[PDB]
Amino acid sequence: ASKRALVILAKGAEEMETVIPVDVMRRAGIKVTVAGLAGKDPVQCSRDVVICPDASLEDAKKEGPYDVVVLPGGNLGAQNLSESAAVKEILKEQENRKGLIAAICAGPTALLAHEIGFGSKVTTHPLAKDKMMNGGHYTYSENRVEKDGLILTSRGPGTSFEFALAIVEALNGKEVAAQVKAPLVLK
Amino acid sequence: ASKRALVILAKGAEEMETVIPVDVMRRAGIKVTVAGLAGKDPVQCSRDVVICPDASLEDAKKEGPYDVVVLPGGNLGAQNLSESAAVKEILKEQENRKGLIAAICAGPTALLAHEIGFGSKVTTHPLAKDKMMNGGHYTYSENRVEKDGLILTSRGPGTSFEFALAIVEALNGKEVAAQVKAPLVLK
Repeated sequence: ASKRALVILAKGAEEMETVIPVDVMRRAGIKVTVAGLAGKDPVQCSRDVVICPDASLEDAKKEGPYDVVVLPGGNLGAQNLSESAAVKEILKEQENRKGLIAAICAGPTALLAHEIGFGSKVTTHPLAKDKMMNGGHYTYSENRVEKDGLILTSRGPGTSFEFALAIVEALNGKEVAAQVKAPLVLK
Repeated sequence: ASKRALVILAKGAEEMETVIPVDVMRRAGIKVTVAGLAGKDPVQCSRDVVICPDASLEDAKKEGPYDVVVLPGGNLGAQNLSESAAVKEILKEQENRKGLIAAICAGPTALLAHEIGFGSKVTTHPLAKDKMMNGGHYTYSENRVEKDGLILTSRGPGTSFEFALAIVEALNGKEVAAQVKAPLVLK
């Protein structure tokens, strides 16, 4: 049976960090739902790319649970995720069921806001380190992708392919990740 | 004055190869227009990401000319570009005015269809080589980004950041490209 991913898409999300994981995960045969935080309407991303979600977050929740919940970055997008009670509930439930949570760039700071994954090793965009580290609840890493059990984090647009393939490996295994990687022409 | 880019977005385009150049070019202060080949309506990309264009191609043409015309890949998207009389006209006019044309993955095969840039060195996705090389009108390269004067080509999703930064360098210079690159966290 196919694995399933929930990608939560908020206004101000980094569109590269949204699309690269969605696309790579679909290449891996994962069933991905792009869920709009605010509803079903199109979402204006950080650099003004406009993406139409597959469903509202409200509706997508009803169709869970998911094998991974993915949080793109972009500061404003991450702040919207951090302020959402709906996201808090989704992430708490995911953590409670021992499911993977993956977050990139500023995205991990929503884990902090929602008190998710404390005691894990994490990375973030360099500029988001101090926010993420407020209180010392995580241990910081400068790895391009960090995985400490069920908390998977990464740094920026330029680590998005590595982030997405790490999610693929975690869900579908190393061989599928390698097969998906080769046609991408990564260095 | 700001440089301007036209990104032509067709059904079946590779969404990573669309969004990465749009986003990186906007980071560089280029004024980018995402133009829908088919009209103003949302565009279903190859891996089902749905992007709302800024304008129809018809309307965007009226607002030219552009410093660069960018052709994403995705086989079906590239075929739609190759079949469009509108695209033929845009690309012929761009070539006639000695403006940059940039194409990635299967995107360069639309240059072949429209008889653009013959006698240039080009690259493509490896799987698109034979299509691009039908007739021997170009010289093939395996460089991740190839630039032969005003024809700039690249290979795949995994070369999209290098492609976009090459466009930035060509329009705005090396220093701007370097400044835009650093916050991306590329390897």
